[PDB]
Amino acid sequence: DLRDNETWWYNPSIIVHPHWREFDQVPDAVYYSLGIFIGICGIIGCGGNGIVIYLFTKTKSLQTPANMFIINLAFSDFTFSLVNGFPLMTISCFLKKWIFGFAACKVYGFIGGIFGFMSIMTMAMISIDRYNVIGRPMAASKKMSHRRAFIMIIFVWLWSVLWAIGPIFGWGAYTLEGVLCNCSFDYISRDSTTRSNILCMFILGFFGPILIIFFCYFNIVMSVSNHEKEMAAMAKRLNAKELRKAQAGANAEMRLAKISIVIVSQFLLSWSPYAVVALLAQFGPLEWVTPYAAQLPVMFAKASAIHNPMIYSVSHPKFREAISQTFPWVLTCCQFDDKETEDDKDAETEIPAGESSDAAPSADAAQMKE
Ligand SMILES: *C/C=C(C)/C=C\C=C(C)\C=C\C1=C(C)CCCC1(C)C
Ligand SMILES: *C(=O)CCCCCCCCCCCCCCC
Ligand SMILES: *C(=O)CCCCCCCCCCCCCCC
Repeated sequence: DLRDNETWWYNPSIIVHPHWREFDQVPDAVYYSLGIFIGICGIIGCGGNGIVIYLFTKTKSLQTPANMFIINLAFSDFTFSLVNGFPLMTISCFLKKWIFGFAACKVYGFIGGIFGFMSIMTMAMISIDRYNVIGRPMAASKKMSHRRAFIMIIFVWLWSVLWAIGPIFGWGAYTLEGVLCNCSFDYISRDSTTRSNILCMFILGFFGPILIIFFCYFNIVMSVSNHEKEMAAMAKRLNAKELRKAQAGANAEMRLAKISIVIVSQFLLSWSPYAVVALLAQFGPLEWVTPYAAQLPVMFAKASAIHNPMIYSVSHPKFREAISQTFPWVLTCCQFDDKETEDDKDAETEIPAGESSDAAPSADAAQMKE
């Protein structure tokens, strides 16, 4: 009353949770780090994703419908970083307090919300593609089509949102956390309403995808055993340059799938630790969930949205191709060599004169036109 005080942790527009109050304040330096640190991720991430969008949307050698996913992901993880990063969290941090609106805090999360599920759920979609290009027997393969793709996207979106929109209507809720500088979902209060949402969040916005992801990269792994007989047995029926077109086109997609695995490898590790912390604080030793118990790990997890680019930039071919032509200075520590792209190119050579036995071909692979 007339210049209100209580402690550091007091935040005028947001109802802190008692738990975050029962501790003593973190030092002036962690906040700044927490600032500086998540500033770096605003940059890096809105960098990569931006580029990534920019390349994959312009570079002609990449208009493959399957990639519109890459786009989507580059997109999600961008937004995320944009918002989740600067300006909100970094300032809250530089000023040990969350300057922005209550709704500011409500959104900050929702965003991350959508865009956490987006990235993850999306990988699934990709993984679906790889299965249609590698797990199913050579004979039955279906490459991605501008149509299917765009539907999936939309399935994704609706979804991504659905499971994070809950809190925006009181089922669960978003407030401050850790050092009260960022914002996040409510995993403390164990009432019937909050707890109910929380579990859907885990099963629906997270496991739900994982099941699918795993379901593929197994069905694929196991169907490779079979591939060597198919790449050797239909390696008899062909010329010396159509076999390379078959192995090169089978040696490449492979990589794409290998890459996306290393991503899901990425996503899985950065979120789960915090994720674990979450459930704990929702089911076990709440006394444990100390400041660092939530904040130090929620960082690694927000960070999860800025690796893909770096990862790609050390392993995707066609990409590096485009990097180097407009932005080589980035590949400064992982330079390009004309070699890598050969494997691909030979996938797109044409047909008049080579392979025509007395058992003529017509394959079934997305060529319908009105
Ligand atoms: C930094 C602010 C954050 C991370 C706010 C919100 C996060 C979510 C809605 C997260 C949902 C999930 C994550 C991060 C990992 C496990 C699965 C999940 C759906 C509970
Ligand atoms: C070759 O080694 C490429 C990586 C070079 C590492 C240099 C970057 C270190 C992290 C600094 C982050 C940007 C700082 C922005 C200016 C303060
Ligand atoms: C080609 O150069 C590909 C890019 C290589 C990545 C450069 C690494 C800089 C990333 C900064 C983050 C590392 C800080 C250490 C914290 C674990």
